[PDB]
Amino acid sequence: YKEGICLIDFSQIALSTALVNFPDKEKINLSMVRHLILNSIKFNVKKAKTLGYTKIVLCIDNAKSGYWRRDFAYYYKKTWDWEGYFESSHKVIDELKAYMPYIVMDIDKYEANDHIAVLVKKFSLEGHKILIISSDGDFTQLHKYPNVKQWSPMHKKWVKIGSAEIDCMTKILKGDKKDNVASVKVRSDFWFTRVEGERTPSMKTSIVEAIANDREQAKVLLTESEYNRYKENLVLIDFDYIPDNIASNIVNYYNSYKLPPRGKIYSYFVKAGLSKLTNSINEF
Repeated sequence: YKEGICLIDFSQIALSTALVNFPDKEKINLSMVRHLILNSIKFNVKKAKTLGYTKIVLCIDNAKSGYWRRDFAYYYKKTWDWEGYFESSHKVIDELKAYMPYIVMDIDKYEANDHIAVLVKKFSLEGHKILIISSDGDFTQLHKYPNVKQWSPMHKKWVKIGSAEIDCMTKILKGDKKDNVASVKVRSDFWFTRVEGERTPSMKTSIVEAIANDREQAKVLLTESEYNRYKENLVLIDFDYIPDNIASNIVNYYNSYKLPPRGKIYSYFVKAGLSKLTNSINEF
């Protein structure tokens, strides 16, 4: 009928796992990274498939040339062997596109959250049941779509939250410092060009919720200055405001993707000296 689909926020999961597993102040090589990635995939694909989600799509963060969102906001998104990791991870990903039986969503200037957001939308409306593997609360924006569950890999629990509308609107109005997205109360590039004497004016929860439950209320509860910022942040926070062309590109990338026959798997594992895994290919 309609195959269950698991969408894995993979860039987050891989790195997050690496940070926790790879000790600080030690070199990270292509071998360590390969083991960790493939093992992470095995442990997660097993969770997905065991639940009826059999079509696995990996979504990667790619900011080599930046972010398509910077087209609207230039300010958007402006020890440990970080270099060693990214270096080896970028090379293992290419091996995934080559041998592994997964659709790897990888487009320059496109974020994993984009592919997920678009694909979760496309296939939820096509009658499929969708499992999002991620701890990112932002995906609660998609929990509104039918047959959409989210599984936090690290803490091994489900993500259940209408209260998602409030969550979304909060970031839309108050911004998200982690991405340099600013409040509507201040100038767009506040986080990038902030002077020391400055800080952001607060946003009353009443107004946030009022607008959240009814967005037409942004026209009356916000000033013209704040309402202009609102319309900006929408493209930066709300998945619905992902430009059609971006989604169109994402979908087309998914459609045209050619999977490698599972025969390449075994030969690959051995090639990479992963013999202690060729007996678990049935789990990939």
